[PDB]
Amino acid sequence: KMAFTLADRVTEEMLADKAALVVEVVEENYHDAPIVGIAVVNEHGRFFLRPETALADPQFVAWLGDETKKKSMFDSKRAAVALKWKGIELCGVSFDLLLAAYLLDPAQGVDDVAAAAKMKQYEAVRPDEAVYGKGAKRAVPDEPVLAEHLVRKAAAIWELERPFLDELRRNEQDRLLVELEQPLSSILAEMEFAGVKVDTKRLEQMGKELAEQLGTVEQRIYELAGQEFNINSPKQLGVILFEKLQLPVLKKTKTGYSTSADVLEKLAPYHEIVENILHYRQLGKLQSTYIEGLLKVVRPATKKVHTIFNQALTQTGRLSSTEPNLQNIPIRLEEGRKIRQAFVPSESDWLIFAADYSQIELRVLAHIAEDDNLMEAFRRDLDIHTKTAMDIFQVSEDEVTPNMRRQAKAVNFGIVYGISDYGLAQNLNISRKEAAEFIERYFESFPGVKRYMENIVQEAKQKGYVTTLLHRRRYLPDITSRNFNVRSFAERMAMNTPIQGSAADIIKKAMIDLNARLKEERLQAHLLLQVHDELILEAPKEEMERLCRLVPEVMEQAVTLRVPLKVDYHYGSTWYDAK
DNA sequence: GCGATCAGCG
DNA sequence: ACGCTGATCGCA
Ligand SMILES: [Ca+2]
Repeated sequence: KMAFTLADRVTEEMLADKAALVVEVVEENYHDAPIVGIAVVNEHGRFFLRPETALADPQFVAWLGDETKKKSMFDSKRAAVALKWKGIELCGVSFDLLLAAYLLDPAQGVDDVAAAAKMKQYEAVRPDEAVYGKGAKRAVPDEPVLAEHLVRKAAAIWELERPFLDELRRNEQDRLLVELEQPLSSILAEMEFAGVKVDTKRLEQMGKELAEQLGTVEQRIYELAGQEFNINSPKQLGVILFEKLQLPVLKKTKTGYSTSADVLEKLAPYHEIVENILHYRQLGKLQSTYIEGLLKVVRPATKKVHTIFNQALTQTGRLSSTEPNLQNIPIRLEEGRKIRQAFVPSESDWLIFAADYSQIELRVLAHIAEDDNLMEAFRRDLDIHTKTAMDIFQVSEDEVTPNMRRQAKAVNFGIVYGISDYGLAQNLNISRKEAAEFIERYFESFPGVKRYMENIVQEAKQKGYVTTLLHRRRYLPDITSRNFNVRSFAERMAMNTPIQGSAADIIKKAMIDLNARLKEERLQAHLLLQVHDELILEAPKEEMERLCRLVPEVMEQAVTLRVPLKVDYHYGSTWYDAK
């Protein structure tokens, strides 16, 4: 039905200075994936190009790389990274419909052009699932069907830029889109394509030793149970723990007994088997997720892994990382933390450099709540996580172990995000009356934080949503629910989303400023990863001293709050050693 | 496919 | 009965 030119070659009217562009990559993981077709829509008409001709045409390649030739797209990072794997640079992306829809409403779950278009009553385009199919039936349709679908997606983007930009402007989000999310998308594309080199010899050797240790722990388990059984079957595990050994039942799931790590730690005084089970799960988690799982996604020729940073997924404005997830590599236990020895620089005589914001969300909270005592604490550069551990465990600063500080950390965030006295009691193995009175003492020291929690909930009720410092938005319809439990979850979102989301705004701006500064200084240093409030770079070892001065300062000056921001940083031969 | 579990970030 | 995630695994 929709008219377009099925081109056999590239003509000049296809190369206008504004166009909607579709560069179609059907595989979910777009690294090194086929480009199946290209569509262009501009003032001169609608065009479909086969990639084998468009991407070898020197005028089309120059047009793609000309930043003054402006393109509107959906998920331009998918396109940009797929084009890098074809050796082609995409520049000039001035509107991204995926990122525009994400800002307007992250809960929509927009995953293709049709779902974005539906937000503005535009329905002249089919969902990608209807054209390609689902699961094992996924297939590229034949050329006529493929080309009409790509042209319809391009025409939708063409028509939708203005009504999306208009609503972004009304929401105070247009500069958020155009100066933050869209430049960040090109930086993530570079990070994803650079990848992270992995020491596969050391990883495989760890995997060998691990399997030997797994079998040993597994036999002490069978010997402590007096019998063999399946350690990962809840049924058989419940029989050993709760019927055979007759341990107390502290917690049930919807399917039966709970055996989560918090339950098993509480059972450790009763029987030695439960701590062996914990060691066994931890060893097994490393093997399946961080050894085997990681080797499966290493590209063998370069020994690099290439994550995908989902930039339009989380409800707070955070990124997520997938296949592999490089944002949850073990660190807390020494056995798992050794995994990070396998992440190495991509050139000899380069180093890994890591920089991290200190107590980022509490500094953001101090600023947003304008709490006098919390603002003073950070103006003194106090370590609030350590101070809370001193108070909890009634020890001195010199005696705070890494674990107590990590514990107190869950206490600080738990309290400001609405933990109940019950929840706090369970978390610390203390009484519920002592839990409630600790919480009341905590808000007596920080009355501005308490006022803020009450006020933000009220504002969410009035407005129907909450916002972050850079005007990211999250709608909270459940805030006025008749159901107490549904309303309560919404109130804790109203307490947490402005703080976590503002911390996400800040590090994103820091990344944009960092990239610009590295380029102005003509350094080879470049970002590899973001881990929510941490940035990880690699660079020639001769740039490290300049990075020690440049990176902390760029991150600390990304925004100006009522308290200082503070950055810790380390560098070394591996990711393990950058700490 | 989902729920439980557990790895990270706060 | 703090929040935000992704990968794995058994299936009660
Ligand atoms: Ca931090």
